[PDB]
Amino acid sequence: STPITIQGKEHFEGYGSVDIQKKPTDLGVSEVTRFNVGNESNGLIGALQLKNKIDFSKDFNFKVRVANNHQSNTTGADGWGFLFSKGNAEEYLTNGGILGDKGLVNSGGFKIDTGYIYTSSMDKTEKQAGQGYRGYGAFVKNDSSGNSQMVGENIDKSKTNFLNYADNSTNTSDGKFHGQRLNDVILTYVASTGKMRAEYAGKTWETSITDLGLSKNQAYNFLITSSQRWGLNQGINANGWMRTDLKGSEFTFTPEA
Ligand SMILES: [Ca+2]
Repeated sequence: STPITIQGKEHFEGYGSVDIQKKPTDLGVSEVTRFNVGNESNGLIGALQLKNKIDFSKDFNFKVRVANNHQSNTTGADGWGFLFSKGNAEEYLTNGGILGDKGLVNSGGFKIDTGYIYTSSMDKTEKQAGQGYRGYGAFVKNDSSGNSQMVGENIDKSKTNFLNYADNSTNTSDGKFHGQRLNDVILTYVASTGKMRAEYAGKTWETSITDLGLSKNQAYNFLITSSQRWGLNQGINANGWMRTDLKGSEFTFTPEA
């Protein structure tokens, strides 16, 4: 048992609709990994699989740098799904994750929801419908049937999952959250409590891994996932780029022995 602390795209295998974007002038870094490129009739689907499994007997702390597309919540990406599973990126490409109503079984994780999916009953309850980069953050469980259900709670004073995933700011160094700019998603797990917490957009959420359907005596794949209009056979209309800087991200955990 030795924790490792790692940074960089070389610790990930990319699968599906992912590439490198060199010198994104709108984001202020050397490069990002970019989700939701090209055009397909059944939409776009991508994952990064961390090359090591995570031992859930031990704590982890991740800091993932993500920028959401500056796009309406019906032409852009479905969101971010930070997903823990025994399932792997190839099965994710075929089966889906945590950004709709169905995906990979007995899995769970944290979503930044950036796409209003008219077929999604979850998007209705969370009032995602409307103009104005309307989104929400939540932990999601996929049960033994692959059905996606929100779990855990928002634990900010505000006690809502709603967040604006982008804005029209021309003053992005003003100290405030600009969701179209790179921002920290902090995912922290403490083995001795079973608590997983997500921090993003100044907001905080918490669940137990038992409420995610995961177990402390197991090692899991970790997938950074995105999808754009995936499964709506409405094709792709627009740029839906969901971009992450893996070099400026940092992952501390105990890999599977
Ligand atoms: Ca949604």
